[PDB]
Amino acid sequence: QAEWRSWEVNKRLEYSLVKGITEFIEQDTEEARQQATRPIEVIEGPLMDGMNVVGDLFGEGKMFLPQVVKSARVMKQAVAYLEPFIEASKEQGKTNGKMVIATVKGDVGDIGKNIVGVVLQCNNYEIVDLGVMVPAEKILRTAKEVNADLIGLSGLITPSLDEMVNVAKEMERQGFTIPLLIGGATTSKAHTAVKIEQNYSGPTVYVQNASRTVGVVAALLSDTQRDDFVARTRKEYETVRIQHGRKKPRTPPVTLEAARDNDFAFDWQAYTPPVAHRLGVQEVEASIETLRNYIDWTPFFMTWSLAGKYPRILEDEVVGVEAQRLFKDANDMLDKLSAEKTLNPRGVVGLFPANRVGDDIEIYRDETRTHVINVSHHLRQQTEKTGFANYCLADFVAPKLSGKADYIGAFAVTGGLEEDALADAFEAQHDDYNKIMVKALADRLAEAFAEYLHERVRKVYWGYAPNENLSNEELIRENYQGIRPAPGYPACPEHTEKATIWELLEVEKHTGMKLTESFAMWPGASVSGWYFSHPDSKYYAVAQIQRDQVEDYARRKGMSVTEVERWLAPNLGYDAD
Ligand code: B12
Repeated sequence: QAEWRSWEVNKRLEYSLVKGITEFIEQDTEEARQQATRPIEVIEGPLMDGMNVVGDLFGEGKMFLPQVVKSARVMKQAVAYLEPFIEASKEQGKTNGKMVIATVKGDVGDIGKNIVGVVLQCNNYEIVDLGVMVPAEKILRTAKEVNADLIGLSGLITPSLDEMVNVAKEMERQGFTIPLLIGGATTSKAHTAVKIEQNYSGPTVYVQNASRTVGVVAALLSDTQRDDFVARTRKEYETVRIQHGRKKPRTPPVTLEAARDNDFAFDWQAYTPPVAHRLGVQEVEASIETLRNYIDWTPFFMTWSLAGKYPRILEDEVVGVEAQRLFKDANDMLDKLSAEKTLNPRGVVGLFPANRVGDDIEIYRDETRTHVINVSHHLRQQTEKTGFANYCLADFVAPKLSGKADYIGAFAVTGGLEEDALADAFEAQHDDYNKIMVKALADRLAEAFAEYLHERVRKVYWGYAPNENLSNEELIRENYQGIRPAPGYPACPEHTEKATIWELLEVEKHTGMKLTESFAMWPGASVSGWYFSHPDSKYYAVAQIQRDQVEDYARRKGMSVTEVERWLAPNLGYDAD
């Protein structure tokens, strides 16, 4: 009764490590301890060798992320046993290097940084994760104290880009010398070479994914390829730098007043917006069982680095089988979470009477539309357009002057407040696998709540599409009437606008959701936005706007021209200043 459970205790570890088995991992690492001269030996011995096998099958394309991080669980759960033994010992082993990783200040994204983290650990590297929303002061202070070999920053939203710039400028002022690694959603080879590097004398390198990271950190910590690398990189960032400064034959921008004039052309007198069936703010609720169906799995696989749209991905050649397994692993947790009620999604919805006024939407106390209680600000496209209107989300709402009764909604949902706790429980058991899963699922559940809610709105709450019966795939295709733009996307860049959503719906109190200094939401698995009904509305990108609109927007927002320039950095069609 065994078979594999009968080879050399070292052939067992190295094996269980690859296959990712954890039910003999305790006694297998123990027996290999008593049989070793000193604790640390089991590390560079069976464990080390085993991991290499993973890195190998990884490159050939046999193993994928899911397994790698699943093997990491073994690697870690093993060491976790060798803590006292490896500690109460003499020389306690070496590493390929130590790195301080952190999600920049004001940002809450971390799954990606987690992936990059574990991967680097599966390559015998020390990683001190400083978590999220970490000030550059802490990052550096820590890099100093722990004497890290390099610093790595991660970001998801726009505010983050500037924050990384800060850290660069800081490391430069504090006379740092180690290389600065930058990554995450918003980070791009472009921005990392036109708005960051020129701030730090040390080597600043951008990296697209966890995989390539090991490559970069390799040379960067190599007494050989280091110079050659940085040199090629510096000269490489210079090229992309001048290329993003050739000012190609673009279309001449237009004045703010010129744009507004070419606003959405629509006969409002002949049109009568659908009246809101249920005005006011309500707290909505849906179980995991209710939202699963509304989950869009394609993104989920992307989080585990398995390309291919779902479900076509399941029958894929190269990564089909693993995709199948991950999905199954995923759903089993959802079944658990749904049963035990350990993760409960929450949300608040609200419909209000409104009307358009310029590039803004006026929210009123009641239907008498005599008292403005809030104002949704929006920007407008400022490129010379012909035959097409200079799009603005506000245009899709009947203007005060048209005397037409129009409306606007707002929402805020989450996969559950417990997201953070559930993950911590895993970190505690050195289970990064399930830790990454719960967060990935929390997110899939948040977005699902979003889809579900928007439906319940069109159908019930706002009730303009009662006879709507679209399929999950059609929902993914957005094949319904009306949009639900969310502050952050190109349709509405201004992030600080989520404040108005919090104020209006009283998010904090109905869901427990909050906003941070950088206007980030917590829990991370969170979605908030508006609800337009107009059948001609779309997610038109604001694009590059000019100085005149910034000043004007600044006046309506009651913010400093400098402030809005920070928040709308990515859309500054003029000299960023
Ligand atoms: C999952 C996701 C979410 C989640 C939560 C994320 C979280 N908080 O963990 C949900 C659905 C809940 C969500 C919400 C929001 N989202 Co969102 N989201 C995504 C999405 C669909 C997928 C990509 C993804 O995030 N990948 C998994 C991650 C975390 O991996 P990664 O970051 O890409 O990491 C890889 C590398 O970059 C690298 N890496 C990571 N860090 C580091 C560090 C170092 C040092 C190194 C070398 C490498 C490295 O390794 C990874 C490879 O393994 C994208 C679309 C897209 N395709 O870009 C938008 C996107 C990132 N989201 C966006 C925005 C607009 C929002 C919201 C503001 C919307 C709202 N509701 O109001 C909020 C976020 C605020 C909040 N919650 O606090 C934008 C950002 C635009 C911007 N503003 O600059 C995007 C690009 C969408 C768009 N088209 O505009 N989102």
